[PDB]
Amino acid sequence: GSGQVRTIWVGGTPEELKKLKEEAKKANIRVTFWGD
Repeated sequence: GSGQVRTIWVGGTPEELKKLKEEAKKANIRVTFWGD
């Protein structure tokens, strides 16, 4: 079921650490950043 809340599996790219952290701040959505 689609919705605002979602989850990530990024390997801690500096760009994704910027953009998706902004989405976490902007939309309260889950973020978790692996040192993959």
